[PDB]
Amino acid sequence: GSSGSSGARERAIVPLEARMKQFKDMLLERGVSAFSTWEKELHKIVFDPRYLLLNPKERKQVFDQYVKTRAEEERRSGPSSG
Repeated sequence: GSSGSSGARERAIVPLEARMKQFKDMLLERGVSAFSTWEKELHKIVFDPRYLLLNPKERKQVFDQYVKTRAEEERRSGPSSG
C-alpha cells in the first residue's frame, strides 16, 4: 500500500518519524540486547546503511530510550498469553 505521500514535511528529506522508525526497526530486529553496552550494539549496527540516515547524537538517544523500555518490559509478568 503506502499510497499517497502522508505529508512529507520536507521536499526530499524523510521525516523524523520515518528515519526514526527505520533505526528502531533494525534495533529490535538485529536483536540489540537491552542489558548491553552502546559499544557492542554500535558495531552491530555500524555496518548498517540505515545507521547513516540518523544523526550521530540521536542514534545514541533513541538507543538509550529503546533499551530503557526493553528493560522495564521485564517488570511485567511476560509475553505469555492464555
